[PDB]
Amino acid sequence: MSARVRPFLMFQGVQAEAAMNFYLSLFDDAEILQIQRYGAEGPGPEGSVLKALFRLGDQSVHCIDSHVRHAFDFTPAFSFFVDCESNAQIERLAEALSDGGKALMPLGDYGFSQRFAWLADRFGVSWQLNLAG
Amino acid sequence: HMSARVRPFLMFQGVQAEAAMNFYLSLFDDAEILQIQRYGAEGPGPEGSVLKALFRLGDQSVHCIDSHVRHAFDFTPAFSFFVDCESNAQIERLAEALSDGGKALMPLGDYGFSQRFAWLADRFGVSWQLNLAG
Repeated sequence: MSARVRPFLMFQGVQAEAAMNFYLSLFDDAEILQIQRYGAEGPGPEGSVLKALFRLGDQSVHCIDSHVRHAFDFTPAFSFFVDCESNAQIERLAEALSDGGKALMPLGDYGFSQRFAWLADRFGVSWQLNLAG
Repeated sequence: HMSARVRPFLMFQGVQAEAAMNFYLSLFDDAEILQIQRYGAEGPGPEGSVLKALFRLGDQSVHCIDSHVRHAFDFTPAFSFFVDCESNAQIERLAEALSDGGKALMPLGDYGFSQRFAWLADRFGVSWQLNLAG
C-alpha cells in the first residue's frame, strides 16, 4: 500500500495516555487505534507509551512518551486546526483546551469567521478553533 | 461532543508557504494543492503571499498560512510529520530531499525498531520522521 503521512506528537516524560484520554473526552467520535507500552525493562517507565495511534474523527495521530527531555517543546508553528460545527462546541472546546493551558488568542470574533480561538493546552499543544459563517 | 474536522496546520513566518507546498508536492506522487487564497493588495499580509491554503499528501490534508506577524518560536521536533515509507528507494529519496538545506537530526539508519528510520528538519524547519517498517 501507499506511503502514509500523519501528524505525530512527542510528549516528554509520561503524558501521552493522559493526553489521548483528554482528547477523546473532547470529541465523541474518537478512539485509540493502537497502543504499545514499555515493560519493566525500560528504557521508558513501565506502562508509559512506547508508541500509539489515536483518531479524532477521521484524523489519525501518532504519539509517544519520551523518557529523554529536550530544550524544545510544542510551539504554535505546528498546530491542530478544528473546524467547529456550533457555538456551543467552540465554547466547550475553548474552555476545556485552555484549562491548565493558555489562551494565546482568547475566543472571540477576529473578523475572518464568526468565532476563533488559539489555545495551548495543558500538554502545551496548540489548538486553533474556528467557527465559520 | 460533536463531530468536527481536525487537521494539522503549518504557520510559516514571512513568505514561505507556497514554496513549502510546492516542495512537499514534489516529494509525493499522490499530492495536490486543494485550496489556495493569496493576499491581494488589501493586506494585512504581502500581496501574493498565502492568506490560507489546504494541500494533501496522500490522504492527509494539511492547512498552512504565511504569517506576516513574526514570533520568537519556530517549528520544533515536538510536533512532526511521520511517514510510513514503502521501500528503501523511497526512504532514501525522501531523506536526501528533506535534508537538503535542512538538518539530519537522526541520519538515515537502522535504529533497531524498524528496517530504516530518519529524523530530518527540512529547509523550512519542519520535522519529518521517515520510517520503513518493520
